[PDB]
Amino acid sequence: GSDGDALLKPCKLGDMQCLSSATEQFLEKTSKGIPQYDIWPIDPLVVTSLDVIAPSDAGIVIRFKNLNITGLKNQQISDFQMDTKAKTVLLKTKADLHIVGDIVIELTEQSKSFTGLYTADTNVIGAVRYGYNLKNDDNGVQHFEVQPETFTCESIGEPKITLSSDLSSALEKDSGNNSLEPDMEPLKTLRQAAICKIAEACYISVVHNIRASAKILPASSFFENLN
Ligand SMILES: COC(=O)/C=C(\C)CC/C=C(\C)CC[C@H]1OC1(C)C
Repeated sequence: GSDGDALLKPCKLGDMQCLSSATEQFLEKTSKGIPQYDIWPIDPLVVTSLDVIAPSDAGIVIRFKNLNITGLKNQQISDFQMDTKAKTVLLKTKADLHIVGDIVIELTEQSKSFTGLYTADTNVIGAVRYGYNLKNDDNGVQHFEVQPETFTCESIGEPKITLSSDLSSALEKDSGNNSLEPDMEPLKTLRQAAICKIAEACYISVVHNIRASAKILPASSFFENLN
């Protein structure tokens, strides 16, 4: 990652150009993850495993493994709302996410299981709501209180699903589509629950990074003035 000449800087409130630029840059640096700042990587982002249930029949269970998600550290903030009167910050991010890893299709109703490769590429637009407060740490420095954020999926643009020739063929042949339909289920979840779930997993990493960082730097570090 050829990005180490910057990580975080003071921005003005209401400036979607400064704030957004900060989240993009900071995320870009932490994208590699560094144990020196208690920051985990998120680009590329590998998932040792990712289970997801399908409401289609409450029996289809898709368990992904070693999922490679790239194209997030360079995301773009779609919207953001900062309220001091309520100390709340709701901002949504959108960017082309590329997932590449394993996928296990365990049918509880059909009493079967499958394993293959899963490759998806599409834009993921999700909204996150988290509170923000200002309190002096145990040293006397006004730190930044990062409340528990909340994931809120919005859209996924054009979900481009791409399963291995063995898996994709095993599904289309198991359902009778012969072309594995996108909205035929469990495929429906492979583009909805899959994308959404993945986004959440990554959101936890990015959030944690900022949390630990706020412990090393004050609030002013993020905004030129928050009081
Ligand atoms: C999802 O993106 C962010 O949280 C980052 C933004 C809006 C730009 C940089 C500013 C912060 C991380 C400060 C937000 C506030 O939650 C604290 C306490 C970190």
